[PDB]
Amino acid sequence: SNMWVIGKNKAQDAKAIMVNGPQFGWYVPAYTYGIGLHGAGYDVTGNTPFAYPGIVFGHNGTISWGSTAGGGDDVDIFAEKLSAEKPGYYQHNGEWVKMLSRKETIAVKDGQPETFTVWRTLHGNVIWTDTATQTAYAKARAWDGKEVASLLAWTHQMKAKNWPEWTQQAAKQALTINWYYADVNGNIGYVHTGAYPDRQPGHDPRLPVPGTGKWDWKGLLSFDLNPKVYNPQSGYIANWNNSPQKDYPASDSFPFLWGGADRVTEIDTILDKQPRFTADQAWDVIRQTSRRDLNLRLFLPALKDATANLAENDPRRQLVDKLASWDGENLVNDDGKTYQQPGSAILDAWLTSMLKRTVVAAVPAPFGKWYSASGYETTPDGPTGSLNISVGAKILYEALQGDKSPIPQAVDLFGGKPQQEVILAALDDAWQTLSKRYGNDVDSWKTPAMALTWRANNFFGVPQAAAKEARPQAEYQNRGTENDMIVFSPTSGNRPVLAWDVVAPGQSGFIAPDGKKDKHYDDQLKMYESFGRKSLWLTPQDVDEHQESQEVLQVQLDQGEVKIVRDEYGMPHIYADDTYRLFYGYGYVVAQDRLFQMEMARRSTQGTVSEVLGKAFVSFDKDIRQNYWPDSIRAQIASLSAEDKSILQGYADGMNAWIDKVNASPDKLLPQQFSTFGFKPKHWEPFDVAMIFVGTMANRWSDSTSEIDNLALLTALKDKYGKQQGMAVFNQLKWLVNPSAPTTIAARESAYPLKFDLQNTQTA
Ligand SMILES: [Ca+2]
Repeated sequence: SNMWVIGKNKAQDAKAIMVNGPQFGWYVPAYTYGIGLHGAGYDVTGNTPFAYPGIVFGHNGTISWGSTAGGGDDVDIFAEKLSAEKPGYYQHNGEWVKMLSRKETIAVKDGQPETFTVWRTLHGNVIWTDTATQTAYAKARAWDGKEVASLLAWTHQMKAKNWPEWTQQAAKQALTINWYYADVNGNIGYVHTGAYPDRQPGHDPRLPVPGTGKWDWKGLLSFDLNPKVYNPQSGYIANWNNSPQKDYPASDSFPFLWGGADRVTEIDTILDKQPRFTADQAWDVIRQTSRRDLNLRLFLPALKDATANLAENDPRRQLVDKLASWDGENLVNDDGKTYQQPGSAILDAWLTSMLKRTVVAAVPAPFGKWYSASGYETTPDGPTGSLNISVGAKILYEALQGDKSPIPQAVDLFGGKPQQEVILAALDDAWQTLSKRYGNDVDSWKTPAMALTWRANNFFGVPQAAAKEARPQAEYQNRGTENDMIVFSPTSGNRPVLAWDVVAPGQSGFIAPDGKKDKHYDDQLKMYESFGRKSLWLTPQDVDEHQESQEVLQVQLDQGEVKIVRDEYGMPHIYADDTYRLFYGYGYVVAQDRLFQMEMARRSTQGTVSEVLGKAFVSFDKDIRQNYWPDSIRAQIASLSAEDKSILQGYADGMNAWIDKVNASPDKLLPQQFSTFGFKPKHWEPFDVAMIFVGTMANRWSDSTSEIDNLALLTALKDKYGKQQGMAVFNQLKWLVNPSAPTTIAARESAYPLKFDLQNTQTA
């Protein structure tokens, strides 16, 4: 997910420009949903994942906002001490506390039900039980009990009109998410939002902690500690899942690192090269970064050095010369199947061999395979997500920097041999594999282009469309699933704010019972591929001028009225006078456009897919039910103010108003996929609505930990290198902080004050 916010001092013909490209993968129907809300204090336009009541990507005429995943460490694992004689009890503060438990049965269409029990302790749900050590590992999220509040903070921030008002909602968003701000006066800002634990001294957040009491969190850190910047000296805020600020620690996941090698530098390079950007140039950064090879910039200096004494007759030299004449941009040939230059295939083969010889060799099996990927891994279907610098490559980059790197190399990744020797040896392996395939002349190689697929299964692996709806795209583009731009105070024109977005394949996922696709089923698919965009309307004049349909709806609760106006791309605009009615119109239009997708997202987020699709989804259903506690979500809803509750209730009731019309005349209104898969849509509740957010936002982007795997790795590293050196190798592969990491907030602005204790920890 990427973002670039350009302020007053860096914007040309405008006061501020915001460009967001969140990366969620490619699906049909679209991952995000375009929506306009007007009334009850709301006047907002934009698009949002899974049609959440809160619009994640948008603006309100005064401020614009967006987000990328935060990548912080908000999840810790508590190793609970089990009892030999007491089943279902654990030790906390000298006593034997009983575990909460709940029994679940997964109903299976044409199959056998599957029963199991989910366990929960004061730390969280139990994710794993090791009988040998009598340990139950419990997952503690700093945001547990704040799921519904995080959804409502995203909804209320839509009404903010300045920095203090917006940061007040940013403080109530408990998930690890980067939030961005821009306004009509040219002010830009950034907050790395979330609830983060206040840990005991010597708590290494990369490894599990005993859950007996001595290591329980002292509570949560204050919002004052969260990295934030307002109008940075640089005049821009750029992010591509990189570090928010100097000394700020990343998530404990072993593949996730923030080091000297970071893809955000690709955006920083473009933004620093010129002093001012127009709206069209800011948007063009998408085209540029989408085609950028991320490894050329990192390894070309070492490759030129290793082949400096070679003449042009040497094949290893011919490979580096081909890389040295390349601009790093990948373009597809007229055939639609191959790249114009072979550089990425050369870097892929070289990196794969380099990693086998360096990082993979140093790490004992079966942990070596964790650092073997080159970052180019793809199938004929194309990459399912973004392309990044791999974890192995990030560690290899530190070793290549050597002296320049702040990471102590506790083990020489080059195993005694000089690095030039290893670099030429990997180049020879790359030459051998690539010449066997394309012949001995590098100038004639037509290497395969990465393709893209708009998947008919959601990110969970569950159908959200018939398989036949999957669409191919010849060019893979390392860009957002959607891209949106907001331009504040443009010098040209009679509008104080301009916005655009692209929601492909289209605004609608509706396919009629006879197979007829809606007019807005795929009318944005070609616009996406060609880096085009469509206008986002906010004012009633713009909405009414570009309208295509207009209808009134009578809310079933109070016979009140809601006006729905759809634009030329099918994007609905809701007009209502109270909170309940507003969200009722929203849920109603979601049910008209994305019923089959939302119903499948509902079953995916609650683990009820097998009920309608069969035994294939049983392990998926079980794992979803094991990863949440329904009573906590229901308690969070039950304790909402009447205003916050009307948002969820209105939305659910609005969906039910359309579902009833659908079930009254299925032969004309039932989405075709309900007939293809053999079931009917049913009513939604505020629970269902909250669980779409929890299951697809909190669980997908804010629930990442690999502490148990980290412990297994550290245990093997101590076995190989000894207790002392093994821990120092762990600090070289999975460092807590790396000061050379490119950061969204400049070091000049501020740094993370919280320093961590290395000596004496839970691993002593
Ligand atoms: Ca952690």
